[PDB]
Amino acid sequence: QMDMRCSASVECKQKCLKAIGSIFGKCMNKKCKC
Repeated sequence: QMDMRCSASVECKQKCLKAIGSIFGKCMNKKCKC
């Protein structure tokens, strides 16, 4: 699992943490956004 396809069950943390520094990302851009 975890296949960087907006459903990796984890991008909603790291991507958001790289975005604004949050662990509450939203399924977007093959990952998640804040």
